[PDB]
Amino acid sequence: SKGEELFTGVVPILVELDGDVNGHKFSVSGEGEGDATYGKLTLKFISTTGKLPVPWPTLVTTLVQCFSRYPDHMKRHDFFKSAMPEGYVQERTISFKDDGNYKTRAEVKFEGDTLVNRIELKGIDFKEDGNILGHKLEYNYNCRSNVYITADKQKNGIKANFKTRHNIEDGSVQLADHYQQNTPIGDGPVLLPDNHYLSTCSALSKDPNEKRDHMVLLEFVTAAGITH
Ligand SMILES: [Mg+2]
Ligand SMILES: [Mg+2]
Repeated sequence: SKGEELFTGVVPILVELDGDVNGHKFSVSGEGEGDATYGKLTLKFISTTGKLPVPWPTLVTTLVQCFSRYPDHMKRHDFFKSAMPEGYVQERTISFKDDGNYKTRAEVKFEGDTLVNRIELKGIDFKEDGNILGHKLEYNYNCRSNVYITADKQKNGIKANFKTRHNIEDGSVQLADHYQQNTPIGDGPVLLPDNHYLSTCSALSKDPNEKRDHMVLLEFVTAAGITH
């Protein structure tokens, strides 16, 4: 695709999220860069308004799959880059087992040379002393996640499903079921993929000199499931 050519080098990234979970309002700003040649993302996020009412790890999937490494033989299946620079809408429902749900709507597009992810997140039906509002999740991430992608010809886009599992401080796990839909913003042709998945590994850390509430993310993502 034409859009693929925008990703051959390192690209700056900005992320801006506005959130409301059970009436608790918050905002997150992120900066970093992506290098799709290596499927590599480095991002630092800061919580900028009200006290973060949910654990950082539960926001990782919401806070730019255009930076996935698609192997050369799978390039014709990369919807995400093909929609650029005009971008795509990405919507999810994230269902936390035995707890509430996030509904997210994001637009991912270029603003000049910079790849931007603007997100609205709404969370409802969370339990007061559940794992999420109770802040009972460890600050870490389990690898790898498989993001299963299929074409949605009717909306000229894609759908995806996947499960993530967040470690609870007692040694148990909190399941998050994700359902995802992406549709192009522009009028150029986009690539409609054969079934495949993104193999993703995230690692969370803290900046020792940062006193604001924050998250540092290093992430590697590679498309797979189709043989050459
Ligand atoms: Mg700012
Ligand atoms: Mg109600």
